[PDB]
Amino acid sequence: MQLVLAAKYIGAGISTIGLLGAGIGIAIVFAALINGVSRNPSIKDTVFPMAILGFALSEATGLFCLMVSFLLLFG
Amino acid sequence: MQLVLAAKYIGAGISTIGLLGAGIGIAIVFAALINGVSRNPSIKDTVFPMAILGFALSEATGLFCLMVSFLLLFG
Amino acid sequence: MQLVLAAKYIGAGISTIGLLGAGIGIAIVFAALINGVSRNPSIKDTVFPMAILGFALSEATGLFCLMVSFLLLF
Amino acid sequence: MQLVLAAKYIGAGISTIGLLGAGIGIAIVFAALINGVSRNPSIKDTVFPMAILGFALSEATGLFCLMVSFLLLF
Amino acid sequence: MQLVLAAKYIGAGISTIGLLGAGIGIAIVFAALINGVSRNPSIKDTVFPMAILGFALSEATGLFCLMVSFLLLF
Amino acid sequence: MQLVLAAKYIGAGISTIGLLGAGIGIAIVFAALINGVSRNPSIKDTVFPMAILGFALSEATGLFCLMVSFLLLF
Amino acid sequence: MQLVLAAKYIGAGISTIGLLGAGIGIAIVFAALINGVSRNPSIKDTVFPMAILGFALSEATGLFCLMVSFLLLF
Amino acid sequence: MQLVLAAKYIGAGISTIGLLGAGIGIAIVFAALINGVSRNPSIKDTVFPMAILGFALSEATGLFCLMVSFLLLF
Amino acid sequence: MQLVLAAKYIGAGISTIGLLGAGIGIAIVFAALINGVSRNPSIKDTVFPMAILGFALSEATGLFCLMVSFLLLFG
Amino acid sequence: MQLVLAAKYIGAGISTIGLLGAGIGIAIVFAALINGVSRNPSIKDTVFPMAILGFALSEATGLFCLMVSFLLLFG
Ligand SMILES: CC[C@H]1/C=C/C=C/C[C@@H](C)[C@H](O)[C@H](C)C(=O)[C@@H](C)[C@H](O)[C@@H](C)C(=O)[C@@H](C)[C@H](O)[C@@H](C)/C=C/C(=O)O[C@@H]2[C@H](C)[C@H](CC1)O[C@]1(CC[C@H](C)[C@H](C[C@@H](C)O)O1)[C@H]2C
Ligand SMILES: CC[C@H]1/C=C/C=C/C[C@@H](C)[C@H](O)[C@H](C)C(=O)[C@@H](C)[C@H](O)[C@@H](C)C(=O)[C@@H](C)[C@H](O)[C@@H](C)/C=C/C(=O)O[C@@H]2[C@H](C)[C@H](CC1)O[C@]1(CC[C@H](C)[C@H](C[C@@H](C)O)O1)[C@H]2C
Ligand SMILES: CC[C@H]1/C=C/C=C/C[C@@H](C)[C@H](O)[C@H](C)C(=O)[C@@H](C)[C@H](O)[C@@H](C)C(=O)[C@@H](C)[C@H](O)[C@@H](C)/C=C/C(=O)O[C@@H]2[C@H](C)[C@H](CC1)O[C@]1(CC[C@H](C)[C@H](C[C@@H](C)O)O1)[C@H]2C
Ligand SMILES: CC[C@H]1/C=C/C=C/C[C@@H](C)[C@H](O)[C@H](C)C(=O)[C@@H](C)[C@H](O)[C@@H](C)C(=O)[C@@H](C)[C@H](O)[C@@H](C)/C=C/C(=O)O[C@@H]2[C@H](C)[C@H](CC1)O[C@]1(CC[C@H](C)[C@H](C[C@@H](C)O)O1)[C@H]2C
Ligand SMILES: CC[C@H]1/C=C/C=C/C[C@@H](C)[C@H](O)[C@H](C)C(=O)[C@@H](C)[C@H](O)[C@@H](C)C(=O)[C@@H](C)[C@H](O)[C@@H](C)/C=C/C(=O)O[C@@H]2[C@H](C)[C@H](CC1)O[C@]1(CC[C@H](C)[C@H](C[C@@H](C)O)O1)[C@H]2C
Ligand SMILES: CC[C@H]1/C=C/C=C/C[C@@H](C)[C@H](O)[C@H](C)C(=O)[C@@H](C)[C@H](O)[C@@H](C)C(=O)[C@@H](C)[C@H](O)[C@@H](C)/C=C/C(=O)O[C@@H]2[C@H](C)[C@H](CC1)O[C@]1(CC[C@H](C)[C@H](C[C@@H](C)O)O1)[C@H]2C
Ligand SMILES: CC[C@H]1/C=C/C=C/C[C@@H](C)[C@H](O)[C@H](C)C(=O)[C@@H](C)[C@H](O)[C@@H](C)C(=O)[C@@H](C)[C@H](O)[C@@H](C)/C=C/C(=O)O[C@@H]2[C@H](C)[C@H](CC1)O[C@]1(CC[C@H](C)[C@H](C[C@@H](C)O)O1)[C@H]2C
Ligand SMILES: CC[C@H]1/C=C/C=C/C[C@@H](C)[C@H](O)[C@H](C)C(=O)[C@@H](C)[C@H](O)[C@@H](C)C(=O)[C@@H](C)[C@H](O)[C@@H](C)/C=C/C(=O)O[C@@H]2[C@H](C)[C@H](CC1)O[C@]1(CC[C@H](C)[C@H](C[C@@H](C)O)O1)[C@H]2C
Repeated sequence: MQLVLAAKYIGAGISTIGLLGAGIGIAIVFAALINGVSRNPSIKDTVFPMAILGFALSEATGLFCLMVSFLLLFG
Repeated sequence: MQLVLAAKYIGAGISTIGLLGAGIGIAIVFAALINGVSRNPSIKDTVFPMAILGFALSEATGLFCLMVSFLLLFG
Repeated sequence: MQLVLAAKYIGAGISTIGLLGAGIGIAIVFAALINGVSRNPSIKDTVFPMAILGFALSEATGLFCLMVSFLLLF
Repeated sequence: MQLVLAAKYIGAGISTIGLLGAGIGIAIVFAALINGVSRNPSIKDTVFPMAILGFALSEATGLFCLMVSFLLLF
Repeated sequence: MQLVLAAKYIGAGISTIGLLGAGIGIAIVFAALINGVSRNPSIKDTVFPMAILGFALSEATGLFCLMVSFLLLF
Repeated sequence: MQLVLAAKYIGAGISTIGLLGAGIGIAIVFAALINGVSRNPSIKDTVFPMAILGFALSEATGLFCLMVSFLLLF
Repeated sequence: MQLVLAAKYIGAGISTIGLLGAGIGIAIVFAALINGVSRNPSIKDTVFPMAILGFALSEATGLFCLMVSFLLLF
Repeated sequence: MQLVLAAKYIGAGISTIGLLGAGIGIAIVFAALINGVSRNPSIKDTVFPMAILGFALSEATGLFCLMVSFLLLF
Repeated sequence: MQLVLAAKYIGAGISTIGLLGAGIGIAIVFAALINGVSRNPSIKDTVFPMAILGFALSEATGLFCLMVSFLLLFG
Repeated sequence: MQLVLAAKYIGAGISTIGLLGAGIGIAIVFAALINGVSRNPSIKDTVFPMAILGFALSEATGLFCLMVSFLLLFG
């Protein structure tokens, strides 16, 4: 069992790597929101909900990584 | 049976790394949606369904990673 | 036989890393489609089958990863 | 128990890798804010709250990594 | 020989990683095709064969990875 | 305890990897400052503090990596 | 000798990773050729030889990787 | 003591990976300087000290990697 | 000595990773050559030697990786 | 003495990975030089010395990797 526990711990750590994707992706979405509103202020009310949807969908990939991490850590 | 279990757990953590791809990719699609709508608001109803398609296709690559991850963790 | 079986399962996990390329590449294609249509709506019918071809070819690289992953798993 | 201890230290180091996404992502947000303001100074007040939200959400991904890190260390 | 067979299976999984390069590259080429055609529809017949060549050459890098991978698996 | 000490030293090296994110991020912010000022010199006093904030926030992600690294080394 | 054999198989898989640079690099070259031609069809004959040179030099990096790979396998 | 010493040397190698961030980030800063000057020559004296600040701050992240590498080596 | 030889072989394989940098960098330089000449044909004779210098300098990073690889393989 | 030597050799291969950074970075600088000269040929004598500086600074990060690599291989 020392070997299995050790594996859960290294695996939990590895499972967080993919969070770099959400980190960068979330930022890409908000960068486009900022550049889109700067170029066309009147479009704000239209593109802001799209940025929220995009954030949420990118963020969810990170959710899936963290879920696995916690399953290894505790489950 | 120790060694095999330990391998399943390390392998499961490694399987989540690919999700970073869907995390960046989902964001790339929504950035384009936002930038395209900002430049040409009239195109919104044409490009929004394209963004949905692109996001789902990108997301599915991530699904494949998480599928292998779950096959390892439980299967 | 445990060590070999263990190696199969580590290998199957590693074999999915490459799917990040399709995740990004599929998105790159659709981004080009959206921006190309927004700039020139009249071109939509010409570039749409191009985006479908480009995404399917990109996705295929990731499927070859998954194939090796399943060869290792099963 | 020395093996499990060793594993926690290795895992804690690995758990910091994902913070590179936050370091890059925060910068992407601030780059857009700077370029957006330079192109249209008058939009500053409108886009600044968006940059705060975007950087906060991007940085959160790095906090989750560090949270796993500190769970393993302590 | 549990060591040798284990090495073949882990080696085979590692060998698929580079396929991410084709996944991204193929997409980069098709994105430029799409953006090129949107900007200048009349150039379609000229740039399309160029995109086919580019995709082919980028895809081949992936083929080589898969070849080393299959060598190790069999 | 040769295993535990070995794990601390390998863990510490792995913990510096994420500093690449700050290295790239800091540069992204200063590049936008430079491009922003070149395009609109009059905005310099407005965007400069924004670049300082952005650099600070991106650099902090690196600080955290170095902190885990130093924890493991000592 | 089984350990050294195992190592050659692992090393051969690792040696294919660098081919992702070729897959991306070839695509970058063809993207520029497509966009360059779309913007200025009349330059085609001048830039095409440049794209051949650039892709050949980029692909060479992947051949060196594969060369190391095949040295380890055979 | 061999296993610990071995871990120090593996760790020292791993500790250099992060220097790729400064390699890229320094280049990002100079790229912005060149393009900003080419577009607006008159701004050179304003943006040059910005590029020096930005590069030195980016480089520093890599130096912290090297520091950990030398702590491990010596 | 089995352990040292095995290490030379895995190390030689690892030492090729950095060649992805030359692969991408060379391509970046030639992409700029192509885009620069397309936008301004008259600058060709001026930017072409710069592209060669840039190719050579990027390429040399790859040289250094391969040199280490061959030192491990044979030296 | 086996184990330590083996570690020096694996560590030396790992130390070259960072060179990918200088490989891309050198290329980024020369791409900007080419694009800037193409847009404004008159600026060549001003931006060429900047490219040299940027390339040398980027290259030096790679030098640091190769330095650790050589310290491991021989030192
Ligand atoms: C399922 C995918 C995501 C769902 C998104 C839904 C978006 C719709 C939208 C209206 C959204 O609710 C808004 C934009 C929002 O995020 C609200 C709730 C936040 O309070 C925003 C505005 C906010 O201010 C942020 C900056 C807040 O201050 C900080 C503390 C939160 C950051 C954060 O990342 O929270 C996440 C995120 C919402 C994250 C988002 C999940 O949820 C949390 C909570 C549950 C787990 C732990 C996940 C793990 C995860 C890996 O994805 O993190 C929580 C913990
Ligand atoms: C075939 C692959 C994808 C399918 C896409 C289909 C797209 C069509 C389109 C109409 C889409 O269904 C719409 C826009 C949609 O996403 C719906 C379901 C959402 O509820 C939208 C409206 C929404 O509000 C989202 C953004 C919501 O705010 C937050 C909380 C959802 C986050 C999320 O990550 O959802 C995903 C995603 C849809 C993700 C998308 C899967 O599905 C989920 C649910 C099923 C598993 C658990 C997957 C795991 C996966 C790895 O593949 O994650 C779930 C978990
Ligand atoms: C500097 C090194 C590169 C040489 C480039 C030379 C470029 C000149 C240019 C005129 C080029 O030859 C043209 C574009 C070209 O590739 C011709 C021959 C092809 O017919 C093109 C048009 C073509 O249709 C391709 C897509 C063909 O259909 C498919 C099957 C081949 C793809 C491919 O990537 O091949 C490579 C590549 C040329 C690859 C590129 C190597 O070479 C091949 C063939 C030679 C050996 C066998 C190497 C080693 C090897 C073991 O990886 O692989 C081969 C295998
Ligand atoms: C380096 C040589 C490449 C050749 C390129 C040739 C280009 C010419 C061009 C006219 C081409 O024939 C056209 C566009 C084409 O691909 C045809 C055959 C396809 O049917 C197109 C139209 C198509 O619809 C695709 C998307 C099809 O729907 C799906 C199922 C195929 C996806 C796919 O990735 O195929 C590859 C690819 C052609 C791939 C291309 C290899 O070949 C396949 C089969 C052989 C091995 C197993 C490779 C593995 C590889 C890692 O490189 O996958 C096959 C399996
Ligand atoms: C969603 C999660 C993020 C919260 C963001 C909140 C944003 C709102 C916004 C007004 C923000 O608070 C502003 C810009 C801000 O950061 C203020 C407080 C700072 O004073 C800014 C202006 C500042 O000067 C920075 C550069 C300061 O000088 C330096 C020392 C701090 C940098 C830094 O990155 O701090 C982080 C970050 C805010 C980091 C970001 C977390 O929070 C800190 C502080 C709280 C705990 C301790 C966490 C956990 C932690 C263990 O990594 O780290 C801290 C540690
Ligand atoms: C997250 C908190 C960050 C704080 C940001 C504060 C920004 C405010 C801003 C006005 C700042 O004070 C100015 C621009 C500044 O950096 C001053 C102090 C410098 O002297 C500037 C002008 C300077 O010339 C730099 C390039 C100096 O020449 C060189 C030797 C310093 C490089 C460097 O990277 O310093 C860092 C950084 C400020 C770094 C910044 C941390 O702090 C140092 C010292 C503390 C630890 C060891 C960190 C480790 C880190 C991984 O995060 O490195 C120190 C060592
Ligand atoms: C020191 C750094 C580089 C020096 C560059 C000098 C550039 C000046 C410029 C005039 C240059 O000589 C020209 C552009 C050039 O490359 C000539 C020689 C080539 O013949 C070009 C035009 C050419 O056609 C290429 C596509 C040729 O067809 C193919 C077969 C060669 C590809 C290649 O990568 O060669 C390299 C490269 C020149 C490479 C370049 C080294 O050298 C080689 C030979 C020595 C070792 C084995 C290195 C290893 C390396 C990792 O860098 O590979 C050789 C093997
Ligand atoms: C401080 C770090 C850098 C110093 C840069 C100084 C720049 C000032 C500028 C005047 C520069 O010296 C000029 C442009 C220059 O590069 C000279 C020396 C070259 O001979 C130029 C003109 C040239 O023709 C080059 C492109 C030539 O075609 C090819 C064959 C050289 C390739 C090459 O990689 O050189 C490098 C580089 C200059 C590289 C640059 C080091 O140096 C070399 C030689 C010393 C070791 C072996 C390093 C290892 C390193 C990891 O750092 O590689 C050598 C090996």
